[PDB]
Amino acid sequence: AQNPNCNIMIFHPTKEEFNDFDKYIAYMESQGAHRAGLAKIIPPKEWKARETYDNISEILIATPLQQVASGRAGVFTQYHKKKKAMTVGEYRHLANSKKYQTPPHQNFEDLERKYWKNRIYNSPIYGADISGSLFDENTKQWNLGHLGTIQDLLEKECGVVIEGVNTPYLYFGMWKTTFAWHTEDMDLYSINYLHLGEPKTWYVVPPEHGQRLERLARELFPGSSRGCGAFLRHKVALISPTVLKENGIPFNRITQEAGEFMVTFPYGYHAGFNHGFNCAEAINFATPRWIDYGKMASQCSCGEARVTFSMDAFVRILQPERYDLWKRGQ
Ligand SMILES: O=c1[nH]c(Oc2cn[nH]c2)nc2cnccc12
Ligand SMILES: [Co+2]
Ligand SMILES: [Zn+2]
Repeated sequence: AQNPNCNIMIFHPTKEEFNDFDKYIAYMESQGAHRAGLAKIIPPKEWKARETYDNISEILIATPLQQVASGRAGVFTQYHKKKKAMTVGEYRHLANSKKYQTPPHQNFEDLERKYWKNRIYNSPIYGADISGSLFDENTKQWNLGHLGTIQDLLEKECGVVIEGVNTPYLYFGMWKTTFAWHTEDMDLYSINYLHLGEPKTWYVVPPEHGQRLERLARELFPGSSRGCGAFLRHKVALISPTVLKENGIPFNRITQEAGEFMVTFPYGYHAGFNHGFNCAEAINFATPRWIDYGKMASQCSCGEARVTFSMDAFVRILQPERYDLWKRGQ
């Protein structure tokens, strides 16, 4: 078995190897990358997503989200308070203001310490989940807007044609903006490219140990757990590395910098935070190996979790037994 300790692996494809996306994902998994739940891919030195990021200030963040925390420093939930629309230019200026700017710090490790000590006492604003792409249409390799769709993958593997499309999303971040512990919808893969700005720190639990995290979450968020059997789908719960370590939960951490890809693998729980103003792009994707994860993925039926148009068909085909009750919630 490759990568038995489930370490986060870092890959350095040549431009040649970077020319077939599906093939390279398969290669990474042949080396055991998926066992970590997360991998980093550093693109070839001659590759670029686009020429410059000089013309992005007019992108609109229609619904910026203020992330308000409740709980203890190492164990908290966050809710999203909707704010008035602003452009990326306006958002960037806000992120860089005295109220929201990254504080002085010695290194990544010091900043991480400051995050977990101080996160709950501030409410940063996140420009998350914006439909769109910053890849140049002429960028041919690893263009997140030109990937094969999950619908076409499902059709290729299971012989069923389904409705739906899947497109990329943009994430404009600032210091302390946070993504809560979760797996992807239907336990899909995700691929995330950090286009510009300050880093993004990730935490991840190996897929083979996901149920250990769930068990701890039920204990740490007893109210949320009773309300919904798959409450992490709400994407609201944070647990610090210190608390994970205290409770024996296997996990790993890594910091993503501008110009780098991160891939999350099926049923790899992850969470993290942004160091300062940045912009990332992400999309879900599937491979043949995902299919069996899709069939087993837990669903929120309490109504809280966000439901996309495309999800209907994946539940309908892969989880016909769940389909009725899942549809009632949504
Ligand atoms: O970088 C990420 N940002 C992000 O934004 C959020 C949307 N809702 N709450 C946070 N979500 C992510 C989810 N999985 C991986 C990376 C991210
Ligand atoms: Co994710
Ligand atoms: Zn729920």
